[PDB]
Amino acid sequence: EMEKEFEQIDKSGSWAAIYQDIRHEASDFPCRVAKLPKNKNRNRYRDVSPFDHSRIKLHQEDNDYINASLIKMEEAQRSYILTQGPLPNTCGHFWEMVWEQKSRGVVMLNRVMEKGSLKCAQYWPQKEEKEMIFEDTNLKLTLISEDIKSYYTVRQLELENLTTQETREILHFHYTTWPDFGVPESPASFLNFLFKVRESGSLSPEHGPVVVHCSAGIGRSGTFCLADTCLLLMDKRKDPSSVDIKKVLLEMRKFRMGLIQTADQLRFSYLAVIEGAKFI
Ligand SMILES: [Mg+2]
Repeated sequence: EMEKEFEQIDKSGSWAAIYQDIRHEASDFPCRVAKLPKNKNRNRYRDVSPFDHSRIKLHQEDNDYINASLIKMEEAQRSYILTQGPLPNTCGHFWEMVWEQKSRGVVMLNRVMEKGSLKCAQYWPQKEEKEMIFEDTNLKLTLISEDIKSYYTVRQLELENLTTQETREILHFHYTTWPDFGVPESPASFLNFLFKVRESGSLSPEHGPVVVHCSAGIGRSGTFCLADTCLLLMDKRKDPSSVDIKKVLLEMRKFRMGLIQTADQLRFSYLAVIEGAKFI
């Protein structure tokens, strides 16, 4: 049981040391495209960049850059795109990526404002009758419906490629109750949220990869993908107790840097996987 590992780390007060060792073991790959001067305004944070090998490329000759990475989990047979929260000038790029990658779902794990600062642009329309047009990427986006619950909001959006007039329905799953500081006390509502995303078909292989973000696209987004993958692997393997969350995290870190940003996020991820395993 990773629960016995969990209790052991708790009693010995070693979360910080376990987390720092993951930081030390983590892959280091170049982010040369990200660091090009012409892309400075396409990155929110100077210390959060997509690796070149796993970056999502926009299908355009001018500038193909977006701060987004494909995390491809072979054994679990799950793929996720992790990205930063859109910036005022990269909302058109964001929706272009969603279109070109054939994503069905977008998972948002932050509020537009937290700690009194803007953590991303308002990249989706708040009213049915006030649609958004992204002129740079020739896309139209329309709020079709919105269902606000206590811990999350799910929206249906229609995305139209104005060039070909094709439309698609995108589901927007917005977790709205992650605290400004720290992690949630109990993983129950986060797990419920994950199950709602799963139930929608947004994580399924008949669609492109789900797009997941918070402000930077590594902390809470890492937590979401790490929990999902670990739980899938416990369902798939002959020996479920062989699923090692540290090894999965390190594997995911081959595709995007810095996934899980604090020791508290690590502890929380353990908690989510443990409680989620017991529910299943
Ligand atoms: Mg109205």
